[PDB]
Amino acid sequence: QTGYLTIGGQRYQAEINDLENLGEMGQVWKMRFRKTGHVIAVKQMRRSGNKEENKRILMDLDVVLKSHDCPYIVQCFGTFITNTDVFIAMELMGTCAEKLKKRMQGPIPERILGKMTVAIVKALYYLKEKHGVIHRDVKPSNILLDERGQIKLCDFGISAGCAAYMAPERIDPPDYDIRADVWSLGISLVELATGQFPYKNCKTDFEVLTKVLQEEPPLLPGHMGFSGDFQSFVKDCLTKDHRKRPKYNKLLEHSFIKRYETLEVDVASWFKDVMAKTE
Ligand SMILES: *CCC(=O)Nc1cc(C(=O)NCc2cn([C@@H]3CCCC[C@H]3OC)nn2)cc(-c2[nH]nc3ccccc23)c1
Repeated sequence: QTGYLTIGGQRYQAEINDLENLGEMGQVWKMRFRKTGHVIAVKQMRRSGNKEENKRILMDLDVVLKSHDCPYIVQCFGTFITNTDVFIAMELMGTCAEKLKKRMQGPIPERILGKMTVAIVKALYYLKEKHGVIHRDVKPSNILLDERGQIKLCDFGISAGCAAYMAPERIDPPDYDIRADVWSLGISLVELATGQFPYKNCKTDFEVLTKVLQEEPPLLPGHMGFSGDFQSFVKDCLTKDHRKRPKYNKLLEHSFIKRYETLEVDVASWFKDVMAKTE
């Protein structure tokens, strides 16, 4: 089913000419539907593009299309197949978690990372159970937010990943990366909660790999007033031995995860305030 946009619950029989280009962002464009007025995200894939690049653009689209019942993954409205290109209509979000770290110029409050952690873990657990896919590249770049308070995962073309957020067993595998995304989430949490990257002063990709193995996991400092439930979640995610790393089924029952499921925090109001101070 191509040539149909499904924003909300309305199916629109439209073409690529019914979308106005509003400029490059993030080849993903910010485009505007002229028939209705919606502003959406359109990823353009050139047929004459790279085979390795395009093969990733169809892998994430394959699982994004089958992740329609997951509210923690960016949803694809439709697709436009012309004789030259392929246009993937993704929903429009505010920005990513990596860009939020630069706009903040400092740490992100724990209450925001709580709803973020609940959203990301459910996304990975949904991928491991419903479709049996692992992300293999979890980092702040793939954590999107919007002015409505929603937090979702973003395209996983490799479902090796980024060498900085690598898990210890994905570097020295004893012979399996079933729970290696748990470590990647932990490294991303320490980076956003402190503002600094945990493995600092590393000029080569091999240096972080040594510090991941040769040095104790980088935990959260105690003089920043972080919650006890939040510090134990980072310690469990950053367990060095892969065999003692908790599964996703045990993470959903953690005291920190269940704390921010029932608690309703205003991510929408906090997101509009930080993005207001632009450069
Ligand atoms: C980490 C890199 C990244 O996430 N880049 C990225 C940037 C944007 C972006 O800059 N969007 C700008 C934008 C924001 N708005 C809102 C909502 C519509 C009305 C105007 C604003 O509200 C006042 N409009 N444009 C966006 C994305 C992004 N968004 N959805 C994506 C899906 C898949 C990939 C990237 C997406 C990413």
